[PDB]
Amino acid sequence: HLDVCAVVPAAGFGRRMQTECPKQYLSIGNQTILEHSVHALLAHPRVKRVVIAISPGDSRFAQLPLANHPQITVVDGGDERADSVLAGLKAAGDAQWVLVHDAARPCLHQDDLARLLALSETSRTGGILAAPVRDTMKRAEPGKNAIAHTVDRNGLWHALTPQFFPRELLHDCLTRALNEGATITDEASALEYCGFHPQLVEGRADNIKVTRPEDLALAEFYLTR
Amino acid sequence: HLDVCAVVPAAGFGRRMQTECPKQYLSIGNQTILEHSVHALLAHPRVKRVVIAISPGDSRFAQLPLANHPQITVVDGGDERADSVLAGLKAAGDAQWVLVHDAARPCLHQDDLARLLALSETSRTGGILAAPVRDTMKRAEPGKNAIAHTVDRNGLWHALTPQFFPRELLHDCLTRALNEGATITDEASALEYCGFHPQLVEGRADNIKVTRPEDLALAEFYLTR
Ligand SMILES: Nc1ccn([C@@H]2O[C@H](COP(=O)(O)OP(=O)(O)OP(=O)(O)O)[C@@H](O)[C@H]2O)c(=O)n1
Ligand SMILES: Nc1ccn([C@@H]2O[C@H](COP(=O)(O)OP(=O)(O)OP(=O)(O)O)[C@@H](O)[C@H]2O)c(=O)n1
Ligand SMILES: [Ca+2]
Ligand SMILES: [Ca+2]
Ligand SMILES: [Mg+2]
Ligand SMILES: [Mg+2]
Repeated sequence: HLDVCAVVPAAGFGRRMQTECPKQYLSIGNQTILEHSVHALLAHPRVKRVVIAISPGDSRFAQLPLANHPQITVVDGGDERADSVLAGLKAAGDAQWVLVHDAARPCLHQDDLARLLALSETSRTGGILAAPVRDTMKRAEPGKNAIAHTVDRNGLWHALTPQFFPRELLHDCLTRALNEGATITDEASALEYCGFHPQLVEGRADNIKVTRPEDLALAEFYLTR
Repeated sequence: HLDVCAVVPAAGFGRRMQTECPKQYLSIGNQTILEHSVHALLAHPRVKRVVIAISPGDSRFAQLPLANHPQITVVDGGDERADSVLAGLKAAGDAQWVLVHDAARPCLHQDDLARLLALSETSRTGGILAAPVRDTMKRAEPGKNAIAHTVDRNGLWHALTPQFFPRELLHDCLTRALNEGATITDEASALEYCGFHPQLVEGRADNIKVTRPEDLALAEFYLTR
């Protein structure tokens, strides 16, 4: 019952990084962002497998140690993140629960990961790591850079990953959301579309996603310095 | 017309920092957070004066170089931030426009500051530095840590400081908001309460507010390393 399979969508190109090299293959130390991410998942004993979805043609993955790891399986991802997650879910085996984690979030801590996994003993829907909103938030007027009003930040959260859900429920919700042309952001949004309400497990705010050039040095700082 | 007076509320105790020393008096390099903040404002030629509101009894301010600076005036702040800003606005002289900046945001860049000041030539309401929301945001169900739904991040912004407004309009709006018992967060929220819609001037996301222990090292990283 405690066996978990992780799915890491890593089929993007990181166009917002300026590098011709996909960001997940940029390094911090001498390990790639993808490796930092994958190894944080493999550190928890319950993670028995990790399925990494890569772009077809991606010739870099094969040159990493992950390519020959007994607990790692690679599959081709798709056009959008949701497509890549589905492809990963297809190779997840018989795992009852799945952990979906962005290849671009290398700063994941073990304590957050462990608290997220505890959801399988107390939830039938699952949940996500999330950080509470700290800044005062403003909603802009439609099409203009003028403030319409302040958005109550009480009960407002930044969605992070991993996101942990029963495997087949996630597969079904992503499948339905996509087929009905729903607007999908993260895995939780697919459950949301189908009427579910995933749990919010508070996590560290330094669990950042490397998206822009400056993020590389910040991620490096968070890992240590 | 181009003369600006800045007001820096610095009368808080930074209880969330764990230090008995008020956070604005913690140092980065050999300059206090308050000094980094104040000096960033004084770097722009239009800032002719800075009024710093401190807690009564605050015995630290007097020991800093700012205490004898010809362009700096100190006043006693109040119970809440809005009270301290009002006290500062009272000593702002005849300045037509005022810049309100948190003592705890030492990472302000000159380019953002200059773009914010340009509002006086194109607005009668003023505006604030703000950073666009990047993460997918979730709204929690009332009183529970379960996701109600995803909040559209399009047109959603993190409010930062400085916040720049015509002096007397700001004074009047803060005065009314407080008298009517409105919920005030930043200076823009006071204008909002009175029917105004301040401008959003996009600024750097590394313009952070030192609030928790870990923020000190992050602020130090952003300044340089
Ligand atoms: N078709 C896609 C698109 C994205 N991803 C993965 O989704 C995670 C994070 O999404 P994001 O950073 O938003 O996408 P990128 O394509 O990596 O970056 P950009 O949007 O700047 O091109 C990344 O690990 C990325 O590789 C994926 O597997 N398949
Ligand atoms: N009565 C108050 C409360 C706050 N501030 C100032 O408001 C700015 C930022 O607000 P915040 O960080 O939220 O308040 P602090 O009191 O400094 O910290 P804490 O809430 O953890 O006690 C700080 O520069 C702080 O000194 C102030 O001048 N007067
Ligand atoms: Ca392991
Ligand atoms: Ca000057
Ligand atoms: Mg993308
Ligand atoms: Mg406070």
